[PDB]
Amino acid sequence: AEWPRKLRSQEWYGGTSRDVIYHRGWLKNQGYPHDLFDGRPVIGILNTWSDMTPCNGHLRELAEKVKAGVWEAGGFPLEVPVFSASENTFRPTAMMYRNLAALAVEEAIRGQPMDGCVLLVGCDKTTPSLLMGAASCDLPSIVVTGGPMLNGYFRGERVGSGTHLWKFSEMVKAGEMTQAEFLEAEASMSRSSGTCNTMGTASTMASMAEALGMALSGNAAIPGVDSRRKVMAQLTGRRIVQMVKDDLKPSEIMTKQAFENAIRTNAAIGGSTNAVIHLLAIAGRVGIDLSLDDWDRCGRDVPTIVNLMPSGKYLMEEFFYAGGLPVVLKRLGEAGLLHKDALTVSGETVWDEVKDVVNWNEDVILPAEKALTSSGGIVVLRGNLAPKGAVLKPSAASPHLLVHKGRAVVFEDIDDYKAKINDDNLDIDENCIMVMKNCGPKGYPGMAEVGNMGLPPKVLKKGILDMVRISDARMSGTAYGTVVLHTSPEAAVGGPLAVVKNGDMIELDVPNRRLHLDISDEELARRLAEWQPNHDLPTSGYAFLHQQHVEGADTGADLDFLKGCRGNAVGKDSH
Amino acid sequence: AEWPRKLRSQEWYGGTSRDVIYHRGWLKNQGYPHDLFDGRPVIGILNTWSDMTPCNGHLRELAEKVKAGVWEAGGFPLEVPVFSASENTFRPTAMMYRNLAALAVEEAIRGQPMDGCVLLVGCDKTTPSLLMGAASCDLPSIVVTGGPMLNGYFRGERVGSGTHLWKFSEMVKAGEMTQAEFLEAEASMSRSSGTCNTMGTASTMASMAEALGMALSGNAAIPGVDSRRKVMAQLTGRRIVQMVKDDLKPSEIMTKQAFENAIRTNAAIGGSTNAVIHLLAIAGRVGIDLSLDDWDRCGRDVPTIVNLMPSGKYLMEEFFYAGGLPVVLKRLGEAGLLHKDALTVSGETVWDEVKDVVNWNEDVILPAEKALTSSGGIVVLRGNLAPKGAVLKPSAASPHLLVHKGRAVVFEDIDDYKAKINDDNLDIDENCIMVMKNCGPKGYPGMAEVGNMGLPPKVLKKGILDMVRISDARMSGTAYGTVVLHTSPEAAVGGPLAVVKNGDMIELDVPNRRLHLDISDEELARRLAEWQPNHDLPTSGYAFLHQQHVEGADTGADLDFLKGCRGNAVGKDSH
Amino acid sequence: AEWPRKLRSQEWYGGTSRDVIYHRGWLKNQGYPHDLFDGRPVIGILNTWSDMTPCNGHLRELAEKVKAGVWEAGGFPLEVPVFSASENTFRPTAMMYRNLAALAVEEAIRGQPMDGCVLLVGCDKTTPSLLMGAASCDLPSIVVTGGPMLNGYFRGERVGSGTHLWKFSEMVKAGEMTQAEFLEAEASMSRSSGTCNTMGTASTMASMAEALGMALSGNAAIPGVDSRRKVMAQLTGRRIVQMVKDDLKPSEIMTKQAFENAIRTNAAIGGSTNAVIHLLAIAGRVGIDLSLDDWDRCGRDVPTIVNLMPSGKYLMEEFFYAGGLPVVLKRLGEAGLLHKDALTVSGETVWDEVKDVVNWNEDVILPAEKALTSSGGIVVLRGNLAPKGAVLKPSAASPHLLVHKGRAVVFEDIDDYKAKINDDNLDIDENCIMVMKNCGPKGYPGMAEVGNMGLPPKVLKKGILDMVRISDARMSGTAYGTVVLHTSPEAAVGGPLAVVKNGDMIELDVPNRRLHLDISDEELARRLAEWQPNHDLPTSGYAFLHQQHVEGADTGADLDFLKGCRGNAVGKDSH
Repeated sequence: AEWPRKLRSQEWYGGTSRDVIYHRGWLKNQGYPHDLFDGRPVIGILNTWSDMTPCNGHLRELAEKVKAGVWEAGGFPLEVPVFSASENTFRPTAMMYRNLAALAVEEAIRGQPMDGCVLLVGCDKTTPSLLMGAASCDLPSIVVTGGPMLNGYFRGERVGSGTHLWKFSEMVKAGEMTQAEFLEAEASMSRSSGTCNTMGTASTMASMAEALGMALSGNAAIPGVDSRRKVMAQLTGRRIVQMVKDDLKPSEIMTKQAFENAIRTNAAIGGSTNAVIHLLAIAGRVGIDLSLDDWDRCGRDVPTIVNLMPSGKYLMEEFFYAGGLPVVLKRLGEAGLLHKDALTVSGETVWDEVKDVVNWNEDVILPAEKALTSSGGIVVLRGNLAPKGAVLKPSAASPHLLVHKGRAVVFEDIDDYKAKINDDNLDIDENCIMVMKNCGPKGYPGMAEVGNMGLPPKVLKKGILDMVRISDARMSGTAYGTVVLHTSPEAAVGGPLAVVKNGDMIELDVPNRRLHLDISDEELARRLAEWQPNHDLPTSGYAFLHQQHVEGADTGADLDFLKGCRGNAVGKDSH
Repeated sequence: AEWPRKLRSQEWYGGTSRDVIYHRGWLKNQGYPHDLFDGRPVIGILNTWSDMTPCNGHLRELAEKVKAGVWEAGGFPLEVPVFSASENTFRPTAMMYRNLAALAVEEAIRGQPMDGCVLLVGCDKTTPSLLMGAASCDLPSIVVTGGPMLNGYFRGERVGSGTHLWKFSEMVKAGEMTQAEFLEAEASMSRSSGTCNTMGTASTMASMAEALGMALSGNAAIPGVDSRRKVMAQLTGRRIVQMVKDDLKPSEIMTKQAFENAIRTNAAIGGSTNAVIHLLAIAGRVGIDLSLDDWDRCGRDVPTIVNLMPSGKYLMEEFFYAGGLPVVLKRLGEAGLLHKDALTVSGETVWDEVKDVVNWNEDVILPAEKALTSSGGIVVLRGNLAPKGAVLKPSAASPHLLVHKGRAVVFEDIDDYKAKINDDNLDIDENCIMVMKNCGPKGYPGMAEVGNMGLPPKVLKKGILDMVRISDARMSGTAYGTVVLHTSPEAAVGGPLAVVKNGDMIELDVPNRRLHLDISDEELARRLAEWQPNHDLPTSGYAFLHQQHVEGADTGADLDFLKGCRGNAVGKDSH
Repeated sequence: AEWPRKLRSQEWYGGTSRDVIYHRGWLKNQGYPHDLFDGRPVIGILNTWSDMTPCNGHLRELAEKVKAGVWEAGGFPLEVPVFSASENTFRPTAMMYRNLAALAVEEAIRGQPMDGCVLLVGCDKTTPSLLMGAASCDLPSIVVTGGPMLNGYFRGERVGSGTHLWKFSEMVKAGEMTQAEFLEAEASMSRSSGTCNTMGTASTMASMAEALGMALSGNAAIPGVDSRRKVMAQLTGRRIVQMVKDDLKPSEIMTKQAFENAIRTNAAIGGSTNAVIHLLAIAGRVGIDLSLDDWDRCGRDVPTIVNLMPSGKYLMEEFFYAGGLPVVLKRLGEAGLLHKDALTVSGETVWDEVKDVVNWNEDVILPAEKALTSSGGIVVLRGNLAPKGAVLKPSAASPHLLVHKGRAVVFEDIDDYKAKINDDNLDIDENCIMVMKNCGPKGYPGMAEVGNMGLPPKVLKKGILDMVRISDARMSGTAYGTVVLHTSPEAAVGGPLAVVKNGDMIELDVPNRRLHLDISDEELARRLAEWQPNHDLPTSGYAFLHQQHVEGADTGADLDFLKGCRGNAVGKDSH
């Protein structure tokens, strides 16, 4: 657009109206000079900091750096704290509140006088929610990631916050670790401010925001306690004042090329399984028809070149010294797998920003021939047990179980699981297939991170660490093993997964992308008619709003009345 | 109950197991000693501070005082920012987002491991929302009002925040003031951190939070920049620890009698018309049968003894030095208009706290004989034109217009107001009735503060600043005049207000509580079945959800699915 | 003593009377409840934080943890910023202002109503100064070291803060590196908040503060950005309350034995040559007869078992994960080189705290056989050239140059160095001795870090990075080489170092402790009585006061009128 011009904040603060004197003089009570209401870009800094949100604990001092950058560039920074959904404190799960934060963030952008937004994000659900709310207003926006934690060291051993949680949870069931060790290692597993140090959900979405071009280059892997995270914060504050002037909207950046670049960036790093839902949700808010097919198309024939847990061996620290994500984006461009013309928040193309970077560690960002998997893209398993969709993370999955077929052990609820697994009075062998239902959106409710079902000790005691597992739930970004997620439609909405009976047989074949229940179509309609809903239904509250209006994980698990871009039209005067 | 006991927080941080090590160890990365997770109460400090809400600017500093007060009593203080909506920024109105805040404040209390809540409020819409949320969970809660601003002096003369905005707006249209003299005062009205220095919407709801017992005694009047507000916050942090141990829930405090004292106290202080809605809406979250009839009942024959603007002369400073609210409540106990037995968050009763207080200024807290107005309680006007209800502020109205009967001059919407009222040609005089429609919870939308309609400049120049104004909207607590408000139900829902037309006559009676449109009920009932809404409604978003599940002023303008205390019952585990 | 009792703070805030109401009521304006002045200990939190001292940048955040730790133990925390001098900013040197800080830190403890002191230190000159001040008052005190930086990685290779600055400076003069490759590393060396990540001047003095017992156990090694530094600070705030009640003064802790463990521990860690001066200077403020002879005595035949730079290989991170200082002190107790009886601020003994600790990395905390150097204690070299003293760092020197004897090449002042050393023509080879004068406490002035003289580029290009360097100055704890330092007394005070001239030969012997200039004592004693200072001295200011009352390295470079504990005896009342 053409600068100078009248910005949307001048409806509040510009003029000599009675309503303007009401809005301007009220903000002046905080000690702002008169010329800050002259039309210069007002920048809202959306901070998800909270003491109940420890992966955002350092985000408050980062807001100070953003403000300085906005001051230097001639803007007007204002800090706006928003709903902070974190999976390490919320219950039943932080996922049921992701759209609530997206709803709250949206109304906090449209109703308050801000011309541009800085998204201070960090934890799992912080990044997508603020991207859902900001994309629905289409104001110039930019992302500042909090950063990962430092490497957890326990007795001279590298420990990943998240992956080593499950790994030690089995070594006490299989009989190789005292719960004291599982407790003495608690204080050393998480020892800095930031999110997980594995390629978990927060580390994945931090990379997704950069591959989408919504964050400055290199924002993904800078540790939260690193100095260059504070430099990134102040330079982001400088630029958002320009993005408001040049009118650089999320619609102009998050294009179909950007969403595709993110899907391929997800395979190269071993991205979390949750990156599918969140990218599908953000797409619906912008206007891009991203189908779940686009994940299995762009994800295939793309190797995982990043050697980080859970799929690998190192943590987010070594990923940053090797060069970070810009090295991964160059390696995609070197293989003809990158939209080199995708515009970024910097005004440059994604290629122009990463074409001249160096890989400082080939043991971390591996060469292509030494990748963890020749095609580690998240696969989609269309079939009859999951007609709408089902996903699997191949990089962490066992190679021989990807083609497997066994006897179904069934759990109706998570309490069914959490009662029979520990009981040594069940027919369960290493070649079985655990199946849980009623854990999707409406099921759990909210869809929880319980897809990584723990194996029984009688299987773990032998020395077996992976079994095929199917659920309509999710799992942590730090999880591993052969696990099928997003089994849509879920059980608690009338899906074939709800009528899975014990003893039955399931076929798993990743190559042809088929998860099939070898049962005649005639026996479905009789199974699918004696099914009566079982999940806990809420009578009122926000759970009622979620329940009646949440969509399916094959479409982003959004809220049906929230999908799309509503715009940032300045509302009518408050007086 | 029995202390010691296991609180709801220990469901997160209690003992061993994998889920707890994921919860406790993830929070330890913010530098917390091990013993803080033993079982001592975890106190969530809900802070509505925001750079965008300047009536709350000093609350970060207040939060650190509450933190110190929780460390001293052996607690665990944690700050959790919540959604902040204030009338001085949000558009179209901050009332449309009141339920959104109550929605988020509810779900942040239930999902997160807080044993007790501290409600850091200040602005107009922050006191009810955090009560509509904390009561819907009924967890131990306490209020720390931010504080009002200092008195604004303009050229040596006293000036009220907001009150002198509607007073200088009309003085400009009457030729008695220049817009340039209005601009010069813009920076001298609001000169400290806090809310309006009158008995406005934010000063009223701070008083109710004390007459309801939901805050400490002597809490609604201390200026936000006074040092004794920081003492109030630090001691309010000590009490909530013992409150959690003793399980001092809002249901044990906000009784029908606790509300009864507030409705009467709203008369004695000259409170706003928005305390009606907010007390009606808050009542549902506690499960109490409040009503517009309970307001007229308990409010009738109670005089306003506080001489603050807009009803009187002085500002909130003089009120504080005069003694504050403890004098006004003691004035109602020595007069037999107060339930002295009601319990407060302090562990003592209302009378036990307001017993030995002195009135250090009879010019401010006036005695019975010199009282401002005979019957100062907010009145409720039943009638054919408002069968669901309508309210009026008696202490600020003109006594010669309470029983007026004149021509009706109609404005279809707010745009039909702000286009004709400043025309030289308009069939309106000093005796006409100003009626405006489509300004309710579904019409504006959000029920805005546009009730105090500015008179025609041709009527102001004669020398009169009061005409009967009838609207279905709200108006600020700083507003004045013979304006009947909350005309439930609004126009776009088929209320009989929608059928009024130019030339008609309206009866207004206050001691009889009769708001009457005298036409043939035939002519009425025809216009009802013949009227149609204008269509053009939102098809998605929160503005869509509001248009569907919201209600009317007679109830509390709440969302229908949100009433009722849903309890602090933890859901199920996250993993 | 007997708790409860009246502490020195009650002389200010005790009881009634006019002086007290002036003291107590004047502090209440910051929002403090009444009961905090009853008698509970007032804890002054001396914070050396400054935007100018980046090795202390995170101390404000640390101060708030100490505050929380004092509120919990029923104390009264108050933050008092003090003078901060760090080598990375001050000119001509931060040592010239060390006594100035100790002067101000002393007078802020005596004059102000603090019962106990918390010493928030971090940078090089902040640990001794706040000990030289807190001991001169001998009020209950405790140390909270800020913490070292994270390991800096440059192109995948490890890099030491400061150590790789003297290593890349010489590699540039030897043609083995470019100044542009030196500039690129500037931002990858220091990337977190803290001091040098080597065993530098600030990491050494943090270790001494723990071997002296003046800090909690496991306090010198935690990285400043590690979460467990915030736990260390919060618990250090609880202890000082009980420390004040029990009257646990530094005189009861910093015994001759407590110093004796530190002097030996300085060997085991590979400590700096500046721990000598700072322990010598600190000793006077406690009233203990330390000496350069006590250093050679207790340091002789103690090996450096810590493999950190500049003496070894790794950085301070590996030291922390290896176990830290508790392993190094336990290694001296199981070897019979430690007074296990010494008391610490924890209420337990050194052995009681370092008893059950594990060495999680024998490659870092090396065993006796693989130890770095045989006798690693700092040596003291008596002789005709240095009758008052001279020190050497054995673990960093070249073993083939400890017994060198070659030609002396003299530089009159530092300007006479930085003008000839980079000339193609200079009569110096690999066997000459580099001697530089006028760089002591009165010569430079301030005794700067210029001992590690950069070799001539014509000698570096042969492939040798070590030549015998003799100077009366200091050098950083990150420095390396066969450099004899602290050549007391300096030149401008008539030390025999002032008479050395080109062509002369110097004997250096370390196992015999002989630094010898072999000329006719006639030729010596003549040059003494014939030499004159250059005049041109300051005529006013603090640089004048320094030139008069300062001393030499053999004593502690203190101001003469400053030695001795003057007690916490309150003066007389202010009114």
